[PDB]
Amino acid sequence: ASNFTQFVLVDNGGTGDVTVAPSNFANGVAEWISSNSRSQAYKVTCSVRQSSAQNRKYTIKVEVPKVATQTVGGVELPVAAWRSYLNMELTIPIFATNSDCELIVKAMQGLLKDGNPIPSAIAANSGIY
Amino acid sequence: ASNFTQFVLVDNGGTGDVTVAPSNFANGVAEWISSNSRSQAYKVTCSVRQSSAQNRKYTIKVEVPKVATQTVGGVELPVAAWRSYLNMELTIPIFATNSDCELIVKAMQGLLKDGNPIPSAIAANSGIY
Amino acid sequence: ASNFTQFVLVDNGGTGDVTVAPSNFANGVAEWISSNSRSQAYKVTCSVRQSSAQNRKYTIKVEVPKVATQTVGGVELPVAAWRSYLNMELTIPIFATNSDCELIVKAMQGLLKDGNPIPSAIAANSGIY
Amino acid sequence: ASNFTQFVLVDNGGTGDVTVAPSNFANGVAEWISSNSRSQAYKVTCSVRQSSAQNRKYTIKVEVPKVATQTVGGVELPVAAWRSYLNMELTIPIFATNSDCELIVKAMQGLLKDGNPIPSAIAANSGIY
Amino acid sequence: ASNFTQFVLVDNGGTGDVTVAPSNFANGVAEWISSNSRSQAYKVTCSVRQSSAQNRKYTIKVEVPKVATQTVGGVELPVAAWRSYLNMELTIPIFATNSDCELIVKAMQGLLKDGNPIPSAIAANSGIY
Amino acid sequence: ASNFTQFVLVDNGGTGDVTVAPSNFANGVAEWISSNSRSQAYKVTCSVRQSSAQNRKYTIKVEVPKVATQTVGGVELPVAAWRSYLNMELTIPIFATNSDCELIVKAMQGLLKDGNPIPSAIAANSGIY
RNA sequence: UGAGGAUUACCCA
RNA sequence: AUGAGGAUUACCCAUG
RNA sequence: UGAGGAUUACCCA
RNA sequence: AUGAGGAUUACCCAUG
Repeated sequence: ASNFTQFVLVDNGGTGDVTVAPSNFANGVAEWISSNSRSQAYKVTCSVRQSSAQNRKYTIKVEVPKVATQTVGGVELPVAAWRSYLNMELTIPIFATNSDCELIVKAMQGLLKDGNPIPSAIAANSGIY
Repeated sequence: ASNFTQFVLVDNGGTGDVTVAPSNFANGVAEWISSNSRSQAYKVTCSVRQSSAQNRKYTIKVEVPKVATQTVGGVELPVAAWRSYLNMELTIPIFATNSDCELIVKAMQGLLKDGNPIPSAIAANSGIY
Repeated sequence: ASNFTQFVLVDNGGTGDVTVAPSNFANGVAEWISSNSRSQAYKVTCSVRQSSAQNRKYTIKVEVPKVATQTVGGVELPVAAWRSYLNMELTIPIFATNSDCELIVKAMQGLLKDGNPIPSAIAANSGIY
Repeated sequence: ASNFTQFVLVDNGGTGDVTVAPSNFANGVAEWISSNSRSQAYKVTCSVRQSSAQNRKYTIKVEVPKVATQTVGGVELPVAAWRSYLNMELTIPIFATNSDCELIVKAMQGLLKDGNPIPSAIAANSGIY
Repeated sequence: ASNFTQFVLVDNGGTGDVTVAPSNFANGVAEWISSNSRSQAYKVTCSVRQSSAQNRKYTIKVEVPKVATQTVGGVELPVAAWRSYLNMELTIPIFATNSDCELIVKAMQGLLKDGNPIPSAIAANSGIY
Repeated sequence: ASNFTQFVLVDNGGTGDVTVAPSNFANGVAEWISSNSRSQAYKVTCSVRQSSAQNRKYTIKVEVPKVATQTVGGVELPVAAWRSYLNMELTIPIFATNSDCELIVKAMQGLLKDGNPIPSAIAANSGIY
């Protein structure tokens, strides 16, 4: 393998897709950023570590820019009004096989699948009702 | 509408799919569990809160069990050998438009798409490299 | 989806039926109240909690009022002359599957079925003899 | 005459019905037990008492076992893997006529009727949502 | 019933009406928001509780955006310069019947009716004179 | 002009309408009461204040009485069995245009329009669900 | 009294 | 609030 | 826990 | 100032 490659983070059907490419690997923490200023960039980082004697833990972080009314290349303050932050922690017990691990990935894909409750509440600036 | 509906968490292609259904909304924490004894059920929980004057924060948790039958005191009980835990927090500024929010949802879907770096590392009990 | 909806508490043919509607769901306690004066209303509350490591516990309460008019100093108010109070607690181990739970529900319905010892003693101001 | 008789606690069509038979009526507590091993039996108890000057109070208890075989040292015994415990207390003022009592009984039957919020939450390992 | 539905908050005679739709139901507090960023959204929340032994209390809150010179989807600070807040508390004694309650609703509709003093002072950036 | 005029608080369609008239302006609190003994009168009060350097705040109160005749000391007095209280505060930024203010007034009128969720819940002694 | 626990007519505050 | 802090996972830790 | 009470999500042992 | 704090409703509470 060698999975440290460029990938499409936001699929817009070929036109205006957001691709994210390897940009840093300091300390085993892989980073991928889009082609923008770091203030307006799409950013992804990932790392695995053994949290305790029984678990391994993946920490994945995603930063997404506020695009509506954005001035490309501009200085937009406050930083917090223009960015969203995703932080995921996946704890997997050392007994989990590749097959167990494949199922965990499907559970994550199913959760965020289009039309499902969670992605629909988020996309609509809503909660559950 | 009511976005509090059941969905399939693990799509095993129509056969052996894991579907999760609404099971509790006490304390503003939406919960969904699979049709199992509570000791073996998959579980999804979600809540949103205005974490600050200018952010809203979603807290999402998924528990994937490894089911087993355990003999306790000579008697057999439906149990989970172990559980894998996904904990995610998403902070979105209040200035984010619905289309800004849809962008976050798509980035999360792309991040986990089959074949992309992260879901590949996880499924192979590997790190990024 | 929701099970926090209105339902018929007292079925009197299709007329004189007492319906109880959702009213409040604060702190994990769901409350249903019948219409008109809160003073002469029926009330149902329900809550679930993990009572211990292996148990989940339901607490249900029902109040049946004796509707009456109070006259004091010539001022009459709608009141409940008195009220019966039902309180029930149901403990279910986390090992109970959906089938086990359905059986528990049938046992509760059979206990109170018309003609059986218990609903008969109560409906007649009686005990067991 | 007697209301201390056997009755169907769990109606499973006309086969697999759990019947509970009188067993003991000591100290004002009537007890009903299903047949076969006392260890795997269903149990119902009921008692009435004048709780105060104006009230009479019923205390009803039901136990639904999870039938299982225990094997220890090669010696197997019929046991209940676990048990659900229902406990209910019903307070009725001495002013309640037979009509008032019949209404109280219908309110209890309606609460647990199939399809209503409460029996539905329990039968599905759920709470209110 | 089931009154948790979408409704027209600002009636502009069909063209450019502001509709507000269910968006959250965490803790029994119903929320409805318009289709906008949460910073520019029309928001309505409502909840009932028994404040004391004699009263029930409805708490209704409304947030209305400053629309003149607004930049749709933009980041507009300070938040307080761009939003109006309405907070209503309605205390109703437990003796009030549906009919008493209908009259209270008319009293509220009459107060805010067009051409009446209060709505005319507000709409004119005025007080009473 | 002088917006301090009488209006009909409860429009019972020309017959039995409750009209309220200016009755006091002491201390900057505009008051309106119905033609009744002060013990049975409906009452509306309103005041505006620059609550901060950048806001103005309107405080509005409505009292709806439930009238009755009470025999105190063998003598009959016109009285109110109870009163329902509406307390509302509206904070508007100083930057709000007159058309911004008209938008607030319309949102308040739509909120309470017949058939909409909130006025429906109140009139039926119900919550939102 | 307790949306207090339970090995369920026990036990706790 | 922050942590590539921990968990038995709607809990705990530390810092601030 | 309680065949403990209650103005019933309170209170008592 | 904030409170889905209370009221007997132009008063009271709590926090800050």
